[PDB]
Amino acid sequence: QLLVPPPEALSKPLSVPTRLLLGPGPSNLAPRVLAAGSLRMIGHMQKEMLQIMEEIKQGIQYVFQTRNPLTLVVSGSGHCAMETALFNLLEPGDSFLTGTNGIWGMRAAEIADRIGARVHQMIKKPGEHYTLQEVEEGLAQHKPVLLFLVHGESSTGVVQPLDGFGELCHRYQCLLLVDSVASLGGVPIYMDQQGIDIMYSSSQKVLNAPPGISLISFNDKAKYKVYSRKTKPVSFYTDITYLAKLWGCEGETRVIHHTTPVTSLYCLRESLALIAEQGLENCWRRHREATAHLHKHLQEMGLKFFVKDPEIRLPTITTVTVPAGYNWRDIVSYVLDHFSIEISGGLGPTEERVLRIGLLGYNATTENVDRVAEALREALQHCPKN
Amino acid sequence: MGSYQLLVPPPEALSKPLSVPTRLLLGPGPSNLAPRVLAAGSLRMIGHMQKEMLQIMEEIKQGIQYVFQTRNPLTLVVSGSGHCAMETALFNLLEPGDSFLTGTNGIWGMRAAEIADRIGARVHQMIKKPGEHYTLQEVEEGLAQHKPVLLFLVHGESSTGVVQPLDGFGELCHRYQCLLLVDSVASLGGVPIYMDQQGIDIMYSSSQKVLNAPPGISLISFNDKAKYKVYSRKTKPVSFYTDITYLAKLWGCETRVIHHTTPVTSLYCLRESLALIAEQGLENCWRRHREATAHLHKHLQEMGLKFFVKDPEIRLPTITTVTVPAGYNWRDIVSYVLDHFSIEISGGLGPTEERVLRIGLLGYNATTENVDRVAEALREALQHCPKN
Ligand SMILES: [Cl-]
Ligand SMILES: [Cl-]
Repeated sequence: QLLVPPPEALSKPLSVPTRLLLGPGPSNLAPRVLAAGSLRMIGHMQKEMLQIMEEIKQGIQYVFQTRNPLTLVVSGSGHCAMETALFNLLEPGDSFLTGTNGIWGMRAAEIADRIGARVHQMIKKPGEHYTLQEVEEGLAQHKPVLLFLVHGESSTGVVQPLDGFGELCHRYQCLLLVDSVASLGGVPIYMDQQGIDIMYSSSQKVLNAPPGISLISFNDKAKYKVYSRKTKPVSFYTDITYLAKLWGCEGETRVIHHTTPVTSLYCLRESLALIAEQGLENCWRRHREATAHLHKHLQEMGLKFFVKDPEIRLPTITTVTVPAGYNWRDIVSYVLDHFSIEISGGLGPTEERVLRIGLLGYNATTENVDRVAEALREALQHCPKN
Repeated sequence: MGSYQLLVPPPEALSKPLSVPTRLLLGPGPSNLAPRVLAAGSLRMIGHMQKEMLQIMEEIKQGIQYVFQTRNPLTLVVSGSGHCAMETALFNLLEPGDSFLTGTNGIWGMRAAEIADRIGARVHQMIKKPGEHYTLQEVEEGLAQHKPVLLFLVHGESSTGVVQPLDGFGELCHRYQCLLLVDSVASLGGVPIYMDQQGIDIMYSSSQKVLNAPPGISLISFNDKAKYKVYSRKTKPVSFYTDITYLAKLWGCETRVIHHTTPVTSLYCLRESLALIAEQGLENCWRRHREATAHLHKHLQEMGLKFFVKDPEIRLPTITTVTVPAGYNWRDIVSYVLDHFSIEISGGLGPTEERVLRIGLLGYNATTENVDRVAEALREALQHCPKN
């Protein structure tokens, strides 16, 4: 008799409800992504898989607007890629500076502390962005080798201006790493033209692919920092010298490394195809249009924006101050139960303070906005008020 | 819409429809997907912390407890692949200066030693020739010599086709105040393993071998003794996103906490894989693997091919290493099987590179028909590939 019996809970079929996902992520899957969902497996090193990897690389290069050959997929999620960037770029004792204007800069600082960097932070109140003058003051004070800046701050609903920051860093012999997990595909970014040295994003926000994989690109200046290291990075399986060879970024010959997530790659390939077919300008315009419609409905319902400066409101994820007198969990639950729409509360410094509404890629439509606006109106008239 | 003009154009290659060929994957991994797992790949998305996802996660935990044969509450999925889980184990279990002992009998022990060296452990290796396993006596001599806090042992050595006996190793380790960490990536579901009963403190496996799930996620379990080593560290582990103290809370192993976005689709696939094993039952799954392998071995012997592993009792049921026949170019054989029969097999890995062919019979694929298919392909490759 075996110690542990077959779990009764697994004896029933798997079913998932049909919902409209308008939170900060994951987003709903695009039809072409859904169609790729039941493709068969092939060997991860076979010629057809190497071709899919090359197409993905080309797609990443297009969406990032980079020619960097060290552009690839990291086999992990949400912000994970963040560890790949920091483990490779930072050595013990290196001066590291973060734009801590929300949960993401704080998390980067935590990761850098774990690997022994000398971590410095420009701390700003949630809802705020960094000016060039503020960044210059941090660079001059801390003399960092790397600056971490968040483009789309999903915890606070802030979009950071990017023009000029990379060249400012280069004047201080500092590299610029940008997080565009919540912004890529929805907000203009020109990695090379803006002087961004390292950038990462994820599959499950604007790209409408399943969560679990991430996108990263390092320029040759960043690669030079990695090759100048005294020691190997702490992780073998995110070591960019190994990943570069796996992904064919150093010419013809590969190296055996890990088993890549083949079905996730199929989905990402389709997601990138969709963006390439629509074109970035049209993608950027659709997000601006969807968000403008949402902001009009929010103002009409009497909801207030967490971000006071309209010019720094992130198009893709909007932070709404919880309405006075209501329990925000009642609002979220009402929308879920009566309309089958997912929205969220806050994150990090905005926990208990806001609602977050995401309009991401395939989901950034005025029709979806109309649906969540109706749900919120009904929640406001029925949820208990004090 | 922004401050610059787009200078990188849309890639034309992406406009072509994505299709993949239909092949039988009989290599060391990844395996073909079970029908319910293929179907799970097209399920819709839901929020990763919604009630339905938390239920799926609870069912997956129970499934992992079943296949590992453990009652350990600290049992969860690591959101990464192949032998990724290996880093999670080592980053959490080893502090700088900790004595670490590895069973280096193939590529996996070599890899564990390299990862441990990167994080500052005092690494000691028990080096054995590829194709051999460890005796209790050899392990005791290493424990006595090096006084490790942790021993790493590979159950299914996929680079050499070896299955390591596990009875007595945990108890031995515990007599030396050492924790036992086992890699069952290539053996779980195909070879008997009883985690608690065999005194294994930490164990990990992956989704893409016997489980017939897509690559990308791994399974790990830590017992109370291992949990004590982790929760008693002096410094934080190097990775926040594989820190077990945080993953334990995400997975409800204690209150719950926000951490990373879980791979929802991979979890759907894994739930279905675990459901299939639970329906079939472990004993039946072990039997079908022994039965398929016996049939393959009968075919290989009859066609003149020699086993890389000399002792039959040490031959891993799931992945067989065949010595490359004299006079042939192994690449020709592998390409012949692919081109003429649409079957994937492989060559070697690490210390067996250029030395062997590897044939995997994993879960759904461990069938008589599949063995007969690959045997036919191999007989024809031997007839038609150039031989010196
Ligand atoms: Cl969906
Ligand atoms: Cl398949």
